[PDB]
Amino acid sequence: SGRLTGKVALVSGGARGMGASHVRAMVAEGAKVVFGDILDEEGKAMAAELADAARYVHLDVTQPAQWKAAVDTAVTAFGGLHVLVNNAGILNIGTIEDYALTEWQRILDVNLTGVFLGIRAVVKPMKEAGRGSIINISSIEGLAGTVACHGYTATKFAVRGLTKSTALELGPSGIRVNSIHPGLVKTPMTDWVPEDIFQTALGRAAEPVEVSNLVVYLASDESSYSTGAEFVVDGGTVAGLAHN
Amino acid sequence: SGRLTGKVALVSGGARGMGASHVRAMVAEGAKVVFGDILDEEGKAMAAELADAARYVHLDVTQPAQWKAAVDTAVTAFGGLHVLVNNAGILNIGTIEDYALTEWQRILDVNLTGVFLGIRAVVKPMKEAGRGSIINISSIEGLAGTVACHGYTATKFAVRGLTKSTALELGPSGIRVNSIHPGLVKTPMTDWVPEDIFQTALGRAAEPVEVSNLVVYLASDESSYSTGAEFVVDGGTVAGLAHN
Amino acid sequence: SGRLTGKVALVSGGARGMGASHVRAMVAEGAKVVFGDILDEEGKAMAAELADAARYVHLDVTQPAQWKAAVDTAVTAFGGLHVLVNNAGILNIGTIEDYALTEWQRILDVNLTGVFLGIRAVVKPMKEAGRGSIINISSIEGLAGTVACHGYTATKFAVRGLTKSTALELGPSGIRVNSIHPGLVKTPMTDWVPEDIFQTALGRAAEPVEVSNLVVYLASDESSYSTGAEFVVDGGTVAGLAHN
Amino acid sequence: SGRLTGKVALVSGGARGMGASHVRAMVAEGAKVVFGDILDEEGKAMAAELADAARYVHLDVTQPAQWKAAVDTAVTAFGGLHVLVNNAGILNIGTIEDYALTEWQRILDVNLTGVFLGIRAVVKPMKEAGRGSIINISSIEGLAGTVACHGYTATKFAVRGLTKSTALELGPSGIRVNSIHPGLVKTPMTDWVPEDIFQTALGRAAEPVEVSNLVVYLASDESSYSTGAEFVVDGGTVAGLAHN
Ligand SMILES: NC(=O)c1ccc[n+]([C@@H]2O[C@H](COP(=O)([O-])OP(=O)(O)OC[C@H]3O[C@@H](n4cnc5c(N)ncnc54)[C@H](O)[C@@H]3O)[C@@H](O)[C@H]2O)c1
Ligand SMILES: NC(=O)c1ccc[n+]([C@@H]2O[C@H](COP(=O)([O-])OP(=O)(O)OC[C@H]3O[C@@H](n4cnc5c(N)ncnc54)[C@H](O)[C@@H]3O)[C@@H](O)[C@H]2O)c1
Ligand SMILES: NC(=O)c1ccc[n+]([C@@H]2O[C@H](COP(=O)([O-])OP(=O)(O)OC[C@H]3O[C@@H](n4cnc5c(N)ncnc54)[C@H](O)[C@@H]3O)[C@@H](O)[C@H]2O)c1
Ligand SMILES: NC(=O)c1ccc[n+]([C@@H]2O[C@H](COP(=O)([O-])OP(=O)(O)OC[C@H]3O[C@@H](n4cnc5c(N)ncnc54)[C@H](O)[C@@H]3O)[C@@H](O)[C@H]2O)c1
Repeated sequence: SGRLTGKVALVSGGARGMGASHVRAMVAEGAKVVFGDILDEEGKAMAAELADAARYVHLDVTQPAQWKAAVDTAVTAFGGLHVLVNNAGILNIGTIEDYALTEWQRILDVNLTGVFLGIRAVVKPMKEAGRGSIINISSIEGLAGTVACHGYTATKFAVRGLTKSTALELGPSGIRVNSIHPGLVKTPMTDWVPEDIFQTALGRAAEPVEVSNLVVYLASDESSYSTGAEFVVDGGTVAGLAHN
Repeated sequence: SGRLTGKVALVSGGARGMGASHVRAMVAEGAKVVFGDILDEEGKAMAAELADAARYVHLDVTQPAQWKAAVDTAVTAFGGLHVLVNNAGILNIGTIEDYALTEWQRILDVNLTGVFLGIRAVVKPMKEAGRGSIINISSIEGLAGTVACHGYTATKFAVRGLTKSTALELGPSGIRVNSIHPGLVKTPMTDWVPEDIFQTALGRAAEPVEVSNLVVYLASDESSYSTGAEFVVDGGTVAGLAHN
Repeated sequence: SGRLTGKVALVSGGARGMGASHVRAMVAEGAKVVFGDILDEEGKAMAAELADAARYVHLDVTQPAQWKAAVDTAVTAFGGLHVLVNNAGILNIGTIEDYALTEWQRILDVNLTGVFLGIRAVVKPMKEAGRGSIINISSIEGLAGTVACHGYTATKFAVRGLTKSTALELGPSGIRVNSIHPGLVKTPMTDWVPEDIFQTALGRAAEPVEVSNLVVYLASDESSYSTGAEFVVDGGTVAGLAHN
Repeated sequence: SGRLTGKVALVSGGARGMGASHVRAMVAEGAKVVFGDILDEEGKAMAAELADAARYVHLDVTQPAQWKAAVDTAVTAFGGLHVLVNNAGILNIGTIEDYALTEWQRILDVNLTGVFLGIRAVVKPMKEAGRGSIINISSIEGLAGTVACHGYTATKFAVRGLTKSTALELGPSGIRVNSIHPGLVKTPMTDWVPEDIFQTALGRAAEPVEVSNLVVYLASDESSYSTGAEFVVDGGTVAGLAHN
C-alpha cells in the first residue's frame, strides 16, 4: 500500500482486461489514474466505482490529438503525469496467404504506432517533473515467433525495440522506459485460447493481477535503476526449449 | 566457386550499397539475379555490366503490385525463384519531440511493411519449388536501441521478429527465413557517420562484401539447417558492454 | 510494507555489499533472514543489530555441508525456508595469457558451483512448503563479454543458464527461479572501478538498495508468474549499443 | 573447394561424431587438420584415410600440457595454426536430486574449462600470424534451459559467454571468436534421443555435415567481420515459443 503515493498515471486500453486490472492495482497503491479506451460504456462504468482516484477519457491510441487530450486531462485534473502504461492493443492472426494487408496495417497502427504516439504525448510533463516511468506492454510474442501471427509478432518485437531507443534518449531527463512480456493471460483477447497453449514451468495461465503486480513495481520508484529492459512474466515458457 | 549455381534470386534495393554488393556476389557464385530499386539510373547501369546474369526492375518495396511484377520477371526469365534478399531500406532520425510523424510512417512502410510484402510475393514460387531461402536485412539496431533513432530501431526489431514468425510457418514447405544484423557498413546510407562510431573488437567498420559473404552462405544450401535465426556481422559490437 | 511477512529467507554473501543490503531490505519487509558468509567478523556484527529478525552463519558456498547447515538453521530457527538469494561471488581479472588457472578454477567454484550448491540445498524445504523463490545474482557480464574478464563472464553466463534449467524443473513444485543482472553497483567488489565506466541512460552507477528492491519483488508472491527470467537493473547499459 | 586454402586447423574431439565431420569438411576445402581426442583407436583410423591432410594427436582437453602439444604439432607439422574448433564435449543428465557433484564437476572440466584451455593454447601462434578464427561449439541448450540438464546447460551457456569475452580481447590481434549452437544432431552423443524431440520448423534432426558447413564458413575469411557472435543451426527451434 502507498507504493505509488503522489503518482499520477495514464493507462491506455484500461476499460477492460489487463488494462482495467492495472488501473485498479495502481489505485490500490495510492496512484491517481486517468485511463483511456474506445469502450466508453465500460470505461465510464468502472470510472464511477473508482471515481475518487480514477478518470475515464475516450482515447483512440492511433490519434495523436486524443493522446494530447488524455495527457492534459491527467495534468489538469490530477496535477501531473508520472506513469504511462502503453497497454492498448489488438490481436489478429492469419497465414502469409490469408492475412489481409488491411489487418497488417491496422495492427501496426494500434500496437506499434499507438505506443509511439503515447510516448510522444507524455514526455513534456514528465520532463518538467524531472521523473517518470513508461511501461510498454509487449509479450513473449515479442521475444520469439508464432505461426500465422506475423503482424502481432512484428509489432510486439517493435515495441520491445522502441522501449530501448526511447529509454536511452529519455534517461537523462529522469524518465525510465521498460517493456513487459507476459505469456497467456486470462482476458477477453485470449478467451478463445486454451489456457495450456504454452509449455509453462508453472503449469497454468496467468491471472491479470499477476501482470499488474509487475506494472506497479515498474511504475514505482523501487525500480529506479531499471530502464530499457524486458520484464518477462510468462510462467517460464521462454526459459525453455520447445520440445515435442 | 559455383556455390549458388542453379539458384535464382531476387534482391530489393540492389541498385547501390550492400544490395548491389549482394547482387554481384551472388552472380559471381553462379546465381541468376533479378534486382529491384527506385534508383533506376544506377540500377540499369549495373544491369548492363552484369549482362545475362542479372535483370533490373523498378521496384518500390511498399507496393505489392511491383513486388509481384519482380517475381514474375524472375520466374519467366530464369525459370523460378529460390532466394529473396529483403535489403531495401531507409534511415531517418530525430528526437521524440522533433521526429516527424510522416518520417515514422514512411520508415514503417519501407523497412517493415516492405519486408513483409517481399515475403508474401515469393511464397508461391518457393513453395512450388519445395525449397527457398529468405534473407531479411535487420541490423544491430534490431538488437539494441539508439538515441533519436526510433523509427529505425522499431522497424529493425520488427524485421527480426517477422523473420521468426515466417520461418516457423514456411519451414514445413522447405523454405528457410533468417535475419542478418550488421554493424556500421561503408555505404551511402551511413557515409555521414564516423566509421569508428561503434566500439568494435576488430577496430573498423564493415565493407559491404563482408556482409555479402553472409548473404551467399544463407542463400546457399550450405546453411540448410539454419532458419529463424539471427546472424550478426558487426565486428563484435553487441558482444561487448557499452563503456563511457 | 510487510510484503515479505511470513517468509523465511537464506542469503549467501550477506555480510557486506549487496548481500547485506538484501538482508536489511527483506527484514524491513517482514522476512526472517538467515545469512551466511566467510567474513564472520562483519557478519556477526550486523546480525547483532538485526536482532531476532536475522541469524548469521558461517557459510563457504563452495561447501555442500555448510549449505546444509545454513538451511537447517533457517528451518529450525524460523520454521521453514521460502526464499534463497544466491548472492555470494568473487571478481578476478586477467588477460588470456596472464590469467592464472587457479583463479579460473576458484571463480568457477564460487560463482557457479556455489550457486548450484545453494539451489540443491534448498529444494527439499521448498518442495515441502509447496512454494519458493530462488534468486540468482548474475550480472550484465552474464549478457555480454568483457576484455580480461573470462572467468567472471563465463560464470555469470552460466548462472543465467542454470537459472533456466532449474526453473523448468522446479516449477511443477511451486518453486520459481529467476536471475538478476545488475550493472555497476557501488560495493567493495568494484570500488576500484570508476563509477561511470558504463554508458548508462541514467548517467550514474547503482546503489545497492536499488538492486535490493528487485530482490524483494522477486522474493515476494507479487512476482508469482515470473520464473526462469532475467531481470536487468543496469541503468540502461545493455539496452544500448557500445559507442567508441 | 579451396575455401580454406593455406589454413591449418585444430579440432578437439575430432575422432568421431561432429568433430570427425568437421575435420573431413575442412580437409575437403583445402585445410590441413590436426585433430585430437581420447579415442586413439578411431583417431588413428581416420587419420590413416586422411593422412596427407590430417594428423591425429592424443588430446584430453582437461589437460593444458596436452593442448600445448596439440598446438605445437600443428605448428611444427603443418607450419602454423589459424583455426580452432573447440568441439570436444560430453553429455550427462540428472535432476537436482540425483545429479552427482562428481558429474557436475566433470562436465565443467570438459565442456567449459576444456574450451578455455584450448583458447589459451592457440593464441600464441595465431597472434604471431596476425589472423585466426576460434569456433566454440555451444548448443541451443546454451540459449535456453532443459529439465535435468543443469551441468550441460550451465557449461553451454558459459561457453557462449566465454566466446564473447575472448572475442573482445583477441579482436585487436586479428583473431575472431564465435560460437555455434546446434539443435539435435545425429551423432553417438544423442543416438538414444528421438530425432523429433525438438519442435522444429524443418521437421527433422540435423545431419552432422549441416553443422560442419557452418564451421567451414566461420573458419574461412568469408566471415571476416563476424566475431563474438552466436550462430544458430537448429532447424528453427529457438525461433519459436514452446507450445503444447
Ligand atoms: N491476453 C493475453 O494473453 C496477452 C499476452 C501478452 C500480451 N498482451 C497485451 O496486453 C494488452 C492488453 O491485452 P488484453 O489481454 O487486456 O486485451 P483486451 O482486448 O482485453 O484489452 C485491450 C484493450 O485495448 C483497447 N483498445 C483496442 N484498440 C484500441 C485503440 N485503438 N485505442 C484505444 N484503446 C484500444 C480495447 O478496447 C481493450 O479495452 C495488449 O497490448 C495485448 O497485446 C495480452
Ligand atoms: N549502411 C549501414 O551501415 C547499415 C548497417 C545495418 C543495416 N543496414 C541495412 O542494409 C540495407 C541496405 O543498406 P545500405 O547501406 O546499402 O543503404 P543504401 O542507401 O546504400 O541502399 C538502400 C537501397 O534501398 C533502396 N530503396 C530505398 N527505399 C526503397 C523503396 N521504397 N523501394 C525500393 N528500394 C528502395 C535505395 O534506393 C538504395 O539503393 C538497409 O535495410 C539498411 O537498413 C545498413
Ligand atoms: N559490485 C558490482 O558492481 C556488481 C555488479 C553485478 C553483479 N554483482 C554480483 O553481486 C554479488 C555480490 O556483489 P558485491 O558487490 O556485494 O560484492 P562484495 O565483495 O561486496 O560481496 C560479496 C560477498 O560474498 C562473500 N563471499 C565471497 N566468496 C564467498 C564464499 N566462497 N562463500 C561465502 N561468501 C563468499 C564475500 O565475503 C562478500 O561478503 C556477486 O555475485 C557479484 O558478482 C556485483
Ligand atoms: N549431438 C548433438 O545433438 C549436439 C547438439 C548441440 C551440441 N553438441 C556438441 O557438439 C560437440 C560434439 O558432439 P557430438 O555429437 O559429436 O558428441 P560425440 O560424443 O560423438 O563426440 C564428442 C567427442 O569428444 C571427445 N571427447 C570427450 N571428452 C573429451 C576430453 N576430455 N578430451 C578430448 N576429447 C574428448 C569424445 O571422445 C568424442 O569423440 C559437443 O561439444 C556437444 O556438446 C552436440
